[PDB]
Amino acid sequence: EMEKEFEQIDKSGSWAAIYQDIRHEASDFPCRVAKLPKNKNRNRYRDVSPFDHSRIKLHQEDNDYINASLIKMEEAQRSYILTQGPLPNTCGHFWEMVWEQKSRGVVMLNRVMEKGSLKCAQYWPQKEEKEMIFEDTNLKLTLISEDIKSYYTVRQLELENLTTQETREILHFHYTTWPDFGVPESPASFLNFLFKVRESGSLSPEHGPVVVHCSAGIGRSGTFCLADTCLLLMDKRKDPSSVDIKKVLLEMRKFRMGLIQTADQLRFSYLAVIEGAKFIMGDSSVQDQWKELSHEDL
Ligand code: VO4
Repeated sequence: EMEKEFEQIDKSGSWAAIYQDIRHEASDFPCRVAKLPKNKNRNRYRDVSPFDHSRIKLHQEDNDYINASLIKMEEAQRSYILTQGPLPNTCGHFWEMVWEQKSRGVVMLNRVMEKGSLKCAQYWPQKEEKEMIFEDTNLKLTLISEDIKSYYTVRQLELENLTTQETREILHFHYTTWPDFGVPESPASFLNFLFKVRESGSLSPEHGPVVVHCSAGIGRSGTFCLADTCLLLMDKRKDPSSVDIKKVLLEMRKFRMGLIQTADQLRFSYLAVIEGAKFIMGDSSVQDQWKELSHEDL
């Protein structure tokens, strides 16, 4: 079980060592395209790139590069696109990717400003009456409605392909209290947010892969994706003990480097999966406990 293992690691204080072992074992694949000179201004961080084999290619002839990876969890049968926070020059690419990949959901785990520094472009409209138009990729984006909670906000956006004039609803889930290189305030508030995304249909197989990002797209994004997949695996078999959290993380790291950035984030993942297992194993009421414990109201 995760619990037994969690307490063994906890009792000896081996999280840093456990986490370092994962770093050491992680896949190392080429990122030749991300490192091309022409793509320099398309990367937010020098040391965070998508592998060539799993990168999302934009469907344009000019330059198909974007810092984004497709994480295809074969056994869990769920896919995620993890990407960096868009730069001022890549917002059009970001939405082009959303359109071409047929995504319904965008999960954002960072704030535009964190620790006094700018971490992400303002890539979506904050006012209904001020829609955005990305001239390079011929897309229009409109804020349709906003539901503001205490530590997250849900937005309904309308994305229009100006070329074909067809439109789509995009759901934007914005977690506003998850510090960079940090952990959520609680398993409860994190799980409450995760289940809000799930309940929107954004994670369903009839849609393209959900887009998950923070600033770099590996730490908080990794943490979010890891928990979700572990709970999905457990759900499929109704067998908590069949899930090897570290193996899953390692499987995810075949598709994008550096997923989960700290030992504490790893520790949190265990917590979130362990708490979430109560819901998966038949205690439907625990979801309401999370909502309360999370204090989303206000
Ligand atoms: O902006 V993230 O450092 O949690 O990859």
